[PDB]
Amino acid sequence: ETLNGGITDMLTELANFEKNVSQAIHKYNAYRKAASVIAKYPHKIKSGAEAKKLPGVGTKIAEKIDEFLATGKLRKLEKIRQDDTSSSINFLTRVSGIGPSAARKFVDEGIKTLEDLRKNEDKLNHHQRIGLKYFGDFEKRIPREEMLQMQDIVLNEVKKVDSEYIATVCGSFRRGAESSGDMDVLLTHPSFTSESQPKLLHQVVEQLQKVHFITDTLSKGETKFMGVCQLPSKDEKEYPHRRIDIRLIPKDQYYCGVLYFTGSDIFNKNMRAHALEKGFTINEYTIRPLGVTGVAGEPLPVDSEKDIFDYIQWKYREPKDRSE
DNA sequence: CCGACGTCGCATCAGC
DNA sequence: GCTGATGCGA
DNA sequence: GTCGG
Ligand SMILES: Cc1cn([C@H]2C[C@H](O)[C@@H](COP(=O)(O)NP(=O)(O)OP(=O)(O)O)O2)c(=O)[nH]c1=O
Ligand SMILES: [Mg+2]
Ligand SMILES: [Mg+2]
Ligand code: NA
Ligand code: NA
Repeated sequence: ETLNGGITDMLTELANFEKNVSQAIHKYNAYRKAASVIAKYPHKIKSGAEAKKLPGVGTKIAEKIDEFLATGKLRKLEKIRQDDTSSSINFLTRVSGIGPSAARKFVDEGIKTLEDLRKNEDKLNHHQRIGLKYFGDFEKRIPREEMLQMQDIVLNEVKKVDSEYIATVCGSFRRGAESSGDMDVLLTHPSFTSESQPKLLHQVVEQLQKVHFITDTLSKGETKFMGVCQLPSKDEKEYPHRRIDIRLIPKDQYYCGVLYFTGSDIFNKNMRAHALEKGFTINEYTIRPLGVTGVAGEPLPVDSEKDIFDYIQWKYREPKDRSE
């Protein structure tokens, strides 16, 4: 459970400062990877040396663990926690649309809190204003029961627009999780293929707006929608606003997309690793046979999830068991 | 020693 | 005004 | 920061 919580909390804090303040994205992923492998380690760690055996834990982190075990803290982490500039930069990045660079410029000109952002609207782009407005809501998870109600609305409205649409809610929801961070909707239509309107996505977004399910828009192109939605108010407390993505994908790429965006991260590259072990390369869009040469062949037809499993020596697995 | 470390759509900026 | 670069999220 | 060619 929280067997090494102090250690993994420490490493996660370190990770965020690397990304958000130091702008060192690879150190960010290094720390997270370290925190991940430790989180799954089934023993209360006794030394940095014990930890270093794990893939992703090196000399520096082994050292930091030693300091944490001896003193209950890290001098460097304590110090940066207390730094007004650095802690403010790291905090502002919690607002969707504010990345490390925007957070930096804000703190440079004295803008450090949500309140400061509130009285400085004209310095905010469209995404950032939405991120600010739903700061709290965007940090809540979504009970699976609300996700089902959300799914009810999306499948109904999609079919209403055109009964030949195919939509699938992917991500942690499809894997059967008890809660979700967002709603990932994948969309296709038999008239849409790789060698094939901009309206296929627009019409679906517009209908979800008409019935007031979709409430705001972060981005909307011809293939990808990123926005905000909310279940109707049950004389009751209103539901939090939620993040929803809608992806339009060609029919011949749809099920690679569904497999991909169902995950999990770790599960899927085990699956990709195993796939190439046999001369097939899997990506988001396609699956493709390698030659003796290493040259990829032309992409192969896929018409179900299970299809890809059959191309590559694997019995189809339920979404329910796809953590790894 | 020292380069890789994931990738890509969309919004918006920077250069011309 | 057009094209490529950058910031961002996931 | 860690790994590995
Ligand atoms: C965006 C993205 C997603 N994925 C897979 C893994 C995730 O399980 C799945 C959906 O992405 P997610 O919404 O970022 N994470 P999640 O849906 O699994 O969990 P959550 O409840 O949204 O937090 O897509 C990748 O493997 N590479 C990616 O770049
Ligand atoms: Mg998700
Ligand atoms: Mg997502
Ligand atoms: Na090691
Ligand atoms: Na942010």
